[PDB]
Amino acid sequence: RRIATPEEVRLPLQHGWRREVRIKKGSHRWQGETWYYGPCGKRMKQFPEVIKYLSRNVVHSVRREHFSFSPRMPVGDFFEERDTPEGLQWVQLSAEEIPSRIQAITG
Amino acid sequence: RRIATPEEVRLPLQHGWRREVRIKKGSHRWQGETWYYGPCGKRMKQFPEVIKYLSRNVVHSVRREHFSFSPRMPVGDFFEERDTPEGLQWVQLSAEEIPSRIQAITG
DNA sequence: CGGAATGTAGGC
DNA sequence: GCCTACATTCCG
Repeated sequence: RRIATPEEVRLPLQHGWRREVRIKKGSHRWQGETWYYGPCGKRMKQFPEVIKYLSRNVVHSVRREHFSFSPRMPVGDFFEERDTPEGLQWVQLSAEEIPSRIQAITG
Repeated sequence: RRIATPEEVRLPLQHGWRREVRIKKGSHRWQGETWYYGPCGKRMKQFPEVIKYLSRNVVHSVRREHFSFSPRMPVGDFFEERDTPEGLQWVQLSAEEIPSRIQAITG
């Protein structure tokens, strides 16, 4: 029932999980969404999918409080949808671009 | 054509792609399969799917010559399915573990 | 909430 | 072409 630290949200990355934050133009504004990949490669987009995955897989070091769906938590790889006359390209952000995208979707 | 070098296979990884090798036991032996994730998040497991992906986006730094589906090419993250009394369980391999696993899927 | 029903995409 | 495996919708 209390705030998760960056250290804790980095922990599943040391146990075969991946976290991604993806930032697209929505109906009205710029918004971010968080994806997790389980060690098996399963893509999960919602916290109840993670709790369901944890309940049907061997309970090691990784537990429910290690997970955040916040696109404003700087843990994992960041991508954004950049539209140009050549078309919709997705591009991965450098570590240096990330804090300004997070500011842009704070609020 | 010509077999791609580690360096060429690492190129798309600087332009928002991910490469994974995933090993498990089949009928008689252990086998590897290569996955790629495009910068949009799309999972592709076959060479002609990457060709279809590349022709649907703008042709820049990334071309067909940079893609290998060979699970013996030590580029990207490696994982294996281990059968245990608690169930099938995927684990990410350390750099130190990868060579034994590639030797085991040659053949 | 935890599973069954139905839809879809890519594999063969 | 159908089949298999995953994603989404539906249900009490």
